[PDB]
Parts: sequence; structure tokens; C-alpha cells
Amino acid sequence: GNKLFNIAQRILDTNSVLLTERGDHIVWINNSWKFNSEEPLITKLILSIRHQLPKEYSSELLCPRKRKTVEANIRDMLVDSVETDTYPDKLPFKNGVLDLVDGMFYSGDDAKKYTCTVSTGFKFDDTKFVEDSPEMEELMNIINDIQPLTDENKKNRELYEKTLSSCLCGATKGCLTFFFGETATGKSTTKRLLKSAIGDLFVETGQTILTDVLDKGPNPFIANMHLKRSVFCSELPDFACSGSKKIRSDNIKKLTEPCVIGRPCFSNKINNRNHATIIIDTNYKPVFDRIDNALMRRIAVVRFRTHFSQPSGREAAENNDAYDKVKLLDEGLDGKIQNNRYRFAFLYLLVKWYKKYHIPIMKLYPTPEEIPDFAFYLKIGTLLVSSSVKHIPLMTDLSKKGYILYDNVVTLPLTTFQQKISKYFNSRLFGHDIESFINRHKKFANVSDEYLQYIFIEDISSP
Amino acid sequence: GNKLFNIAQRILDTNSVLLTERGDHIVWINNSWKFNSEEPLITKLILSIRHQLPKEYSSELLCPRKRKTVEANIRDMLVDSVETDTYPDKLPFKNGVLDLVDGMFYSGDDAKKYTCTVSTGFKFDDTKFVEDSPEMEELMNIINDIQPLTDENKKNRELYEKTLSSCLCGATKGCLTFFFGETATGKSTTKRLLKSAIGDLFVETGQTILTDVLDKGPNPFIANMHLKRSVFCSELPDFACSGSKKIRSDNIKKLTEPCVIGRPCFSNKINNRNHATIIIDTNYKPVFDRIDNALMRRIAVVRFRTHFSQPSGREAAENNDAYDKVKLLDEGLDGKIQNNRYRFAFLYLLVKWYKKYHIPIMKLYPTPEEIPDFAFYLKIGTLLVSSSVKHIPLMTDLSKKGYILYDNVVTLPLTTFQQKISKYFNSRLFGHDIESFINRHKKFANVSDEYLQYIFIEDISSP
DNA sequence: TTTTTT
Ligand SMILES: Nc1ncnc2c1ncn2[C@@H]1O[C@H](COP(=O)(O)OP(=O)(O)OP(=O)(O)O)[C@@H](O)[C@H]1O
Ligand SMILES: Nc1ncnc2c1ncn2[C@@H]1O[C@H](COP(=O)(O)OP(=O)(O)O)[C@@H](O)[C@H]1O
Ligand SMILES: [Mg+2]
Repeated sequence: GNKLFNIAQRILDTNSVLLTERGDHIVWINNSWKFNSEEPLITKLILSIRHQLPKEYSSELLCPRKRKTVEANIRDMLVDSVETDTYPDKLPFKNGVLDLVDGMFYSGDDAKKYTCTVSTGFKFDDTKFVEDSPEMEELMNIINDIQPLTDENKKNRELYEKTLSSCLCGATKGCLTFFFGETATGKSTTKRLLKSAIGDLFVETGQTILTDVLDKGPNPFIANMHLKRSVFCSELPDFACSGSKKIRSDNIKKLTEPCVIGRPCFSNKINNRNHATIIIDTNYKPVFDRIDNALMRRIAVVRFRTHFSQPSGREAAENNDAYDKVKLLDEGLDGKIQNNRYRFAFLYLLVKWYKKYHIPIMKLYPTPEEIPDFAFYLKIGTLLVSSSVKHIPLMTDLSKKGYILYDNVVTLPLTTFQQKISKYFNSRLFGHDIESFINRHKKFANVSDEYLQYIFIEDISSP
Repeated sequence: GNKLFNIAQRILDTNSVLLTERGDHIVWINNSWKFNSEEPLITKLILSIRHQLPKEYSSELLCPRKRKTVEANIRDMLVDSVETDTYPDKLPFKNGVLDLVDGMFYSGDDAKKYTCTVSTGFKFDDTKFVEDSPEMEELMNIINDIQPLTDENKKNRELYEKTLSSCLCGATKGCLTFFFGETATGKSTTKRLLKSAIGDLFVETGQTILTDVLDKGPNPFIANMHLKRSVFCSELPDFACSGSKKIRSDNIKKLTEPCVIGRPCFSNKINNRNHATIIIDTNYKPVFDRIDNALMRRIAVVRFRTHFSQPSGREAAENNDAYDKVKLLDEGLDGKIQNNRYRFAFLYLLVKWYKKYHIPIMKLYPTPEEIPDFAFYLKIGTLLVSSSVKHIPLMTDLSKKGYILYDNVVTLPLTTFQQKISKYFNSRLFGHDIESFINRHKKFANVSDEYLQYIFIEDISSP
């Protein structure tokens, strides 16, 4: 047969070009998988791999028309599709893949077996990926300044390290984290360090993903989150001001699912794979429209309690309760960070933290006791018990306290209930929470019959 | 071998075509990097560089089809991308790049190593970039008329020199500048001089960005801010009249970050690079919806106090208190400025000021003292200290001062608090400000117990 | 209004 078909067959035999389910062709060039929806990178591969072919086939690949013919043959012979990005414990670079389990770096065919379509965007360097380096001690000093290693801050520092370490994993995560602190506290420095550590796997979007409907019309903000591993949203408005849009809880529930529904402009694709940890940098406590048990299990908070002040205003910052330590700031730090001085030391520290927590299994846990707005419900869980058959026999005491056995179940009137809950809740500050909770569980037998099926745990105890 | 392939390889070896992360190709023609989507700049480059090749190669480049073949080979050879605009201390021109560190001018290949996409839009002239010039004395007279060299105007003068100089640097800035002055004081003269000095690096933008959300829908104003170095906001509406929109503080926070989130029309792009200094010219005191420590750290102000009046109204202007000096009004000055008469003389002054200030490090500092609104918040922080363990052991004396014990913490009743803070603030003007401060830190002990968690320094320090 | 569409 003709030599062009033989060249196409030999190229296909190396498995350097593949077709995905989304309809795009990926090519293995320069030790990386690359694709482009508007430029057919196939011809680049044809020109690049001309050296591996024998001598009599190299000369005919210098003409663009024969390259077009070979690309047409390859497109004809390529029929079926394959799946991509199935290994959550591999970190891809521009010249290889790093294994997070043991720490070796793989290049060439060894890295080809893990079909990763995303990368940091820069080459990995072994010389700078060391522990004993002049930059490392300085980075450790900076980090110990931001998060001191004290017995009081141990628990917060653990969440800090775990949340930062989770950015290397390519799996769905069921919790999003808030970075809370005052001004000049080090939150943006941490953001820029993470950006300079992970490169193109990092992205930041607007706040419209938390207050607006996601699936109405085109929405590039949701679409750009596909296959990313870290998403930052920062500088939320103060909700105390009038006209502020409160955070939608259903958006929070949707953002923790493995697939997110959204559509970019001029597109028909509506599914996006969610691999990104979500970090919200803020200065004020969040406010939600509706609070329920489903929302409280997807929220975590990390505190920042160190101030970096000019010498002129130091004496003022020492009189504030929002700070636990005041230190002079360095003016040249931001320029050093912008030049990627601490890229590989921070990456090495992130991998070292990855071994500590996520090797058995990757999991994030909520911290519902850090939000004041969640206080009302939490202690409600420790004060009331739903009515049951076991409470019927002891009615002798409950009728003494004012309970009524109505339809063979122990019951308490709303009017009888409200003062009883008023003795343990400050009616002035929790005025709205009490009327909120009473109305979603009222039970009315008749126009004049009112009752609620709950029993206090203190009354159930034997006196 | 293929002759056209050899021509393409030799062309590529000169590093005249580059591929960016944006998917665009940039070429080096006429001592400048140019790029655009629908133009065949590559073929222009092949035709232009024809003379650098041996004579057996120059003849073939006269046929358009062979040029298309060479372009195809070149496009197939370019696989990797490169960074652009990484030097903040360079001033790109149409025919070269000027280094601000030493002052001498590069051209040719020397200017190629700085991949600067933007340019001033005009041609540099060596002869006109001279100090001893008869235009220089006129420019110096105008500048000294706007900002006199008096002792009481020393510090302000320095600020006036710094901000303009910051227009040369290509880095990010974290402060906002207000050009506050009454009518006919020289603000637009400085704006026009700066525009004539820098060319297309200048941009003028309306007040929509200050008062409206930037992440909702498309926003063309953010799109063209990319890689600009000077942004002016002119004709700020008066806020005393009803219906005026208050300035958003979150917009101020978002305008000082290295990356600004915004989307141009008909596009999916969401990221931009912020390299511009923003100057707002107004005739009235600005007002902000919310005032916090974060906002008063990103604001600077410089004053204009010299008035230009026609001789008819001099009697009206010489007695006004808002002015300091009155001068003759020159009608022909407007004629000279838009003729680009002082294009290079002002540039020399800008470079001199850049050597005076920004050689060690580029930094802009805020001036929160000169704002009528911020003084209320500034003063309170210097008379109140939050209670802690240190102020506990003085338990006895503070009881005689009206302070009340609660939860083993010193507290001050609100009723005891209003008279004492009214000793420094009269309620007729700062009543709303006082109440706005109160609501933030208001804490409740009982249904009728009103108190604050602060202690006065004057009430604890011995007289 | 703007993606839409050309
Ligand atoms: N370890 C450190 N030592 C000295 N200075 C530091 C250190 N870490 C950070 N800084 C500096 O302190 C300042 C803190 O600014 P940064 O933007 O990080 O704070 P922030 O709390 O995130 O601010 P904001 O929320 O208001 O944007 C910066 O100038 C930063 O360079
Ligand atoms: N040094 C000067 N000597 C004389 N006239 C001046 C001088 N500087 C500015 N002017 C006059 O001021 C006018 C422009 O003022 P402008 O910058 O618009 O003030 P404002 O910005 O306060 O409105 C010009 O018509 C010019 O004639
Ligand atoms: Mg910050």
C-alpha cells in the first residue's frame, strides 16, 4: 500500500493521539497531554514525532499537504473514546507527573499512563525541590508568623494545614472553607503563595456564584471551574448594610456535588466536573437566608489573629481585641512572592502535609461552633426531645408540669412552651430566632387548640 | 531536504514569532511587537525579513503561495507559550524601549528582549529629551504656579510629585488618589499634560465602576483596563443632592488587587491584570456608605488651592477663604497643550521624579488624616481600650466611676456612656455616627441591661 | 440588554 497510510498506522500504534467523550482530540507532546478546540494539534504531533520513524518516512513529513493527508487518515482510523482524569493522587506538570503517595517524579511513558488533561503550567525541577534550602527557613519563619505554634492555636493550625494540603487532590470535596480575619492579617499572602505553588490549577471567580441563580442563561464563572483544584472568592460585602444580597443555601448545597450544572457562552454543554476546594476570604461573618441541618454540615472556618503594622500605628493595634500579636511588616515580601521565590519550598511543604492527613483517605469536616448564627439551633439539639411512646407511661409527672396527653402522645401547648424556652434564651437578642423556630413546628388541632410535640430533657429527669 | 522547510527553520531561529498563553501570535516588525486576530502579520514578517536570507532564498519569498507554505511550517513548529510584560521598570515606545533605572534608550534587538505588548503609540525623539530647553522654563513656570514651592505646601507638593511618577511604573498599586479642588484650579491641565506625556497608556473611565457591581453581566469598563498604567475618573457628581449614589467600599477593595474579575461582551474571559494608578477629580467631599479600617488604608488625597481668574472677577476671588493665590488666566495655554508642545519636557520631569522616589521600591502610602469623615473613626480608637486581664485588678476604683461587673469582666453601662462620649462629640452632627459605632459593638447582658465592652483611658489614667 | 446570530 501507499506509505502515507503506513505512516498513519505507525503513528496510531504508539497511542499518542486519543479521543475523549466530549469530542476533542488530545495529543501527547513534550511529555504532556495537550488539546485545543480550535487548532488541530495533530499536525504538530506529526511534525514532532518524525524522528522516531525510520529514515525513508521522515522526508515526506516536511510537506504540509502530506501532513494534512496523514491527519485525515488518523481521524478516519480513530473511532472510539476513552476517559480522562481518573487518578486523584497524581499531580501533573509540564514535563511529567508527580506521585503524591511516595514522592517520585515520573517522565515519559511512565507519565503517559495517567491521562491528565490539566497541568500546573511550569516544569518540575529536582534541584529546588529540597528541604534544606535557604528559602525554606525564611518561608517557615513567615508561616510561623502567620500561624503561631502555640497550644491555643494548635487546632486552628491543623485546619489551616489540612485545608491548604487538600488543594493537591483531584476528588470532590464536601465542605467549603471561610478565611476570617481583620485587615493586614496575611490572608492574601497565603492566597498568592498557593497561586505561585500550583500555577494553572488555581482560579478565582466572582461572588455571583453565591448569590445568583447558576443555571439561568450563560454563566462563564461556573464553566471556568471545570477540573480546577482550587477556587478562591474574596472580599464579601458587609451584610448589615441595606440592599445586600444574603448567601443562598441551595447554592452551597449545589457546589458540593460531583457535577455542577452550568453553561458558558455559545455552548450546549451543561455538565462540569467539580474537583476544586472552595475558599472564601472575608472580613465579616457570613449571613444566610435559611439555616438547616443540611447547611451546617458543609461549613468550616479558619481564624487569622496576627497583625502586620507600620511602626507609626503600632500603639493603636495593641489596643484591639481582634489581634493577638503585632509585628512589623516587610515591604519587599510581595515582590519576592511575585517572582516565585518560594514556589518549590511551599510545594514541598504541601506534599509533606499531604502525607500527614490524606494518605488513608481524603476527608474534610465541618466546624459549626464557629458561626454565631448557628448557636440557636445547636443548643436546641441539647434541650428538646421529640415525643415518643416511651414518654407516655411517666405522664404522671408531666401532667403536673403542664403537659397534655392528646391523641395518646405527650404534648405541650405553644403558649405553655414559649415562656419555658424564654427562660433559657435572651428574648431581646434572639427575638427573631424564637418566632422563627415556633412557626415551622406549630400543630393546631382546632381554632382554639394549640400544641407542640416536644419534651424538655430537664423535665424528663427524675427529681 | 525541503528548501521551504529550511527557510522556515532559519526564520524561526531569529525568535521573531512568539506564541502567548492567550492563543495569539505576536511578531516583531518595525522595532515593535504587534498582534491582531484577523491580519496576516506572519506573511508580512516573511516578506520583510527577506533581505536577511541568502540570495538563493530571497527569490522564492516573492510568491504568496510559498509564503503561505512557510507560514504553515512556522505555525506547526511553534508548540510552547511564553510570558509577556514582566518588566515593570521599562517604558515601551513605538520604536524602542526606555529603561527608567539608567535613562538611556534601547532600540533594535536590545529592545526585543523585553516582550512589551503595549506602547505609548508615538515615536521617541532623542533631541527633544533634553533638560536645557526653552520649553522647560515655561513648563516649570506652569507647574510652580499650580503647586507653589512654599514651606506649608511642602508635604503636599511631594505627594503631587509621587502620584504622577507612579504612572511610569508597570506594577500594581494599592492606593487611590483624589484630586480635590474648586473650579478653575488646574486639575484638567494636569490631566491633559499626563495624557500628552503617556499617549495610549492613559485611559479615561466614567463613574459607573465606582457605584455599580462589576461581576454582574458584561462590564466593558473593566475589559480595557488590562495592562493600562493610568486611569482617570472625571466629573464626579455631587453627593449632597438627593438620589446620588454612595461610593461602594467593596469596589475600592477590588480595584487595588493584582487581578480584577470582569467579563467583556461576547466573551468568556474573566481575568485581567491591574497595572494602573487611578486618579479621581472632584469638587466635593466624597462620602462612603461604610467606613472601616480596610477602607481608610487605601485612600490618599492631594489638594489644589491656586485659582486662575479673568481680571473681571478678581475682586470676587481675592477674598475667598477656599483659595490661597489668584493669578492671571492664560487663554493660549489650551492651544499649546493639545499641540503636544510639552510632550517630552514633562516626560523628563517624570523620569527625574521616578529616580527621586521609586528607585529602592515602588510603594504608595495613604493619607487618612485629611478626610472630614475619617476623623470621627480615627479619634475614637485613641480614647477607647478594650477590656482584658490587665485592666481587671483595678476592680475597686472603676466601680466608683460607674462601671459594672459582669462575667468577671469590667463593663460600662450605655446610660453611663452617652454623657461621657458627648463630652467629646456633640450629638447635633455626629449623632448618626455615634449610633452607627454603637450598633457594631453593642452587647446585651439582660433584657434591660445595656452595656459596652470598652473602658476609657482618661477614666483609668490618673489625672 | 444580550446572547443570539452571521
Ligand atoms: N511574615 C511576615 N512578616 C512580615 N510582613 C509580612 C509577613 N506576612 C505578610 N506580611 C506583610 O503584611 C501585609 C499583610 O497584607 P495582606 O494583604 O497579606 O493582609 P490581609 O489580611 O490578607 O489583607 P486584606 O484582607 O485587607 O486584603 C503585607 O504587606 C505582607 O507583605
Ligand atoms: N499657570 C497658569 N497660568 C495661567 N493660566 C492657567 C495656568 N494653568 C492653568 N491655567 C488656565 O486654567 C484653565 C484650565 O483650568 P482647569 O485645569 O480646567 O481647572 P479645573 O480643573 O479646576 O477646572 C486653562 O484655560 C488655562 O488658561
Ligand atoms: Mg488580604
